[PDB]
Amino acid sequence: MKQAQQMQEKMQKMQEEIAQLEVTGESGAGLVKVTINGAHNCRRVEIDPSLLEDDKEMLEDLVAAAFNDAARRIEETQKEKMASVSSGMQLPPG
Amino acid sequence: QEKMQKMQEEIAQLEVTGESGAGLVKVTINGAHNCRRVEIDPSLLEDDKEMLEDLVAAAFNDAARRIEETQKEK
Repeated sequence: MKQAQQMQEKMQKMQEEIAQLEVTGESGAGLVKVTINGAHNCRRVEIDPSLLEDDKEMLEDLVAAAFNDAARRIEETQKEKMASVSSGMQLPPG
Repeated sequence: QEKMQKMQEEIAQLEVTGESGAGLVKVTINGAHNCRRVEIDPSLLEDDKEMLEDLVAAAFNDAARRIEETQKEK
């Protein structure tokens, strides 16, 4: 606990680094973009004005596809942050 | 001390719908963060584009906060 607390509090700092990464998913090549952080909080949705005229249900599915594109991207980003932390030996050794 | 092999997986299959604007937008997701459906009220398409974008983000985040609340207690 001068040797087994600072695993748990190094763990917390790493959760915070992750939580702050972001990505931007898109559907229709950018007709909808969703920006989300490493804790799955949605920071920004952007919707092209051409989608508000017609097909509500088109707009709806493109929104959902954007979110799912952002979820896949954020999982990629997290996996790269785990690669980087581990290869970097960035934890207390043990 | 551990039974989370099968409890983060209960979360993962589970579905909540977040809402904003008092029901005007609803966003259904799972604990695996897949978005199943988005429902947007026709009134929002007229002129409030910035409003509509903020309400979408708020409904997703309501969903995400119910999923978090669900595994807070478990």
